[PDB]
Amino acid sequence: GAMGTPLEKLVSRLNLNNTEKETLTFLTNLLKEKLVDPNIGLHFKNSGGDESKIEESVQKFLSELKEDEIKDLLAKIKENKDKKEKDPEELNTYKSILASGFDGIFNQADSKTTLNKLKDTI
Repeated sequence: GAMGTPLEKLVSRLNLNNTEKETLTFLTNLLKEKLVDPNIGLHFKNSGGDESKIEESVQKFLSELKEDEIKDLLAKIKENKDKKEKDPEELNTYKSILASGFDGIFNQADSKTTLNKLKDTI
């Protein structure tokens, strides 16, 4: 598919640091990892099933949020990640839950309604 990660243009105006970007990268990469499973990307697969659909969704998701809520989200994911990455299997489940929650966006779900899922995972 055609895509050049357009979200990175607005990510720049959000002013994210290494701590934020790593979490965002982690998020996006776990999506491209778990959403390819119809059990996890139920909406993803049935909305398109394209890697770039993720690259669009994350963008449209965060675009309708607050800059400080993006920080809020990433900080939440980060700390959970960082405490669960101590255990690869535990982190794996976490990544799975994250993706299965973000998957809602592909079903015309609101960005905040889907955000609360991610920010309220652990």
